[PDB]
Amino acid sequence: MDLNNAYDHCKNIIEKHSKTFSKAFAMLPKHQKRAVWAIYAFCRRADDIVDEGENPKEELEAFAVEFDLFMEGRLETEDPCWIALQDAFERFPLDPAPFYEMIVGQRMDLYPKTIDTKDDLLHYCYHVASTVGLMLLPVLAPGKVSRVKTGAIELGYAMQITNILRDIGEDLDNHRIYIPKQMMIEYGYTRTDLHNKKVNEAFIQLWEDLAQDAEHYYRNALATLPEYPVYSRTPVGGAAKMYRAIIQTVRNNDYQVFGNYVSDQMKKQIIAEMQ
Amino acid sequence: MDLNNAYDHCKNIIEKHSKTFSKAFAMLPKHQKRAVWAIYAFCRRADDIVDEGENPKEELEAFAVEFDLFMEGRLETEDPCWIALQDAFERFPLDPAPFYEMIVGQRMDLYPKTIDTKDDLLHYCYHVASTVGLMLLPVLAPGKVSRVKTGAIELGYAMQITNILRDIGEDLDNHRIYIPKQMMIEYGYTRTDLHNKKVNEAFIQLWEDLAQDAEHYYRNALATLPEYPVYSRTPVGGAAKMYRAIIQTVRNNDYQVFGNYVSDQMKKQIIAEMQ
Ligand SMILES: [Mg+2]
Ligand SMILES: [Mg+2]
Ligand SMILES: [Mg+2]
Ligand SMILES: [Mg+2]
Ligand SMILES: [Mg+2]
Ligand SMILES: [Mg+2]
Repeated sequence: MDLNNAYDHCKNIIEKHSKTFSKAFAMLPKHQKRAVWAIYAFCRRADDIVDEGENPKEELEAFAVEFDLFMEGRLETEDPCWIALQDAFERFPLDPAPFYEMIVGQRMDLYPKTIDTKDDLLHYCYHVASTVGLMLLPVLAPGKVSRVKTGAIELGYAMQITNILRDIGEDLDNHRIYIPKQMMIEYGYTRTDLHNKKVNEAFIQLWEDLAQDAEHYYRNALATLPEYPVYSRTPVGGAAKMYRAIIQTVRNNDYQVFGNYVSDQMKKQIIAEMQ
Repeated sequence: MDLNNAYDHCKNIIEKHSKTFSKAFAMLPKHQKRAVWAIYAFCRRADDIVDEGENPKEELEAFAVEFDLFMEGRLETEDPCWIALQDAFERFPLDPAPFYEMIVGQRMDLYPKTIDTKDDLLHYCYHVASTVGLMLLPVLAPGKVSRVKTGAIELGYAMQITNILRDIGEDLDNHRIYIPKQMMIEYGYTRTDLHNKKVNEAFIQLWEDLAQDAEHYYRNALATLPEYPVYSRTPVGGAAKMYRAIIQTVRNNDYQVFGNYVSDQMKKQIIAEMQ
């Protein structure tokens, strides 16, 4: 298909999978918005290989090999996701380094793994979420990447910790645990408690500890918003606040994360306030 | 109750929970057999606290505190398991050190944990299984403990690896994985493969690698049997060969460990051959 229809393919992907990020980045100007769609499609395919694919090691390495060919300028394909990403790399000075780092992060979910410390958690969050922020920065803040980089990495930490805090039960059912073992020990929340899906006072202490780290990272990220160009401030600030609002959503539902999303109306409220 | 009935309480525990070890150690002379029953009851209660209890951290620490009081000679109780173990410590020169080490091993299952390497696996096997061998040695080989110690530790490795190899699916359903991550990577058996309960050629390669380590440890342990007193040779050799036979049982059932036990008749055959 042509470039317009390849980008529209990516528009469908982001709209189907993230009401938050599709709504936030729809507010960007045309070519920046389309580039975000193409970058999102790259991230979605990598994560879905590892989290939903039936042969994730072989499929992720094949994806990595395709990205190598893409970066050499030699990938000949009819895949709309690569057609769109080719244009985005041509149109904006996208840096391949965080794209490779995403793949490093996805490799971390191929085999059994225990998060021991908060440092272990941030290492994982850096490679699977902070890298997304870094992929986007040349589109969102041309010429100002080094100025906003730290806030973008920390926004990744904030969003990934939020994701983890929302998904404790979903991940448990999928035989994954991202809560640090050392905080489980600190607060006296055992593996048997977690397996029993217990929402007790120790769980809440641990959950709030992580949530407060996320809130600190969101605050640090939002402090950098004046350094973005004006046309990126509502998209980035809106994405940040809409995703942060998952935390208070869970609190308002009494920390029940073993069975949470921000309502459509609340997303509109946050976007209006940014605007 | 009196001492005879306290030991009979422990006899019921071992008979209910292990046809293999009850049958093997029933062949010991009277007082050694009864001491093994009491030691088994100690190990069973510790493991069941951690693997079946609803508050395993609090309950295991309370068990540890009771054992501290027991070792000080100050535990006043009507618990038949402690009455029997008091007599066994009085009657044979039992060493408390491996009993404490068991509790260290049980603590390892209180919180999320990933076995990375074979060294990690042997560290775990030492504390939960090798320690049982060490608790028993003053009963099984009085005056000859240092001579047979290494074989007893390695018999622990052999039996625990066998247990793990039989229980991969049972442990997975309980959100535990004891297969080393580095062997999963070596053989290309992913977390998604394991979650999918796939019995493929990579699984079999990994399973056989561990089984061959266990077989080596069984061989080393059995090589020490002539150093045991005559009355312990059939109990120890019988326990070893009956538990080893789980490995070939699984092989004969095509490695299907996601849904295996040695038949009663095969246990009798092994005991007769020892005799
Ligand atoms: Mg993922
Ligand atoms: Mg995912
Ligand atoms: Mg998630
Ligand atoms: Mg156990
Ligand atoms: Mg057990
Ligand atoms: Mg077991």
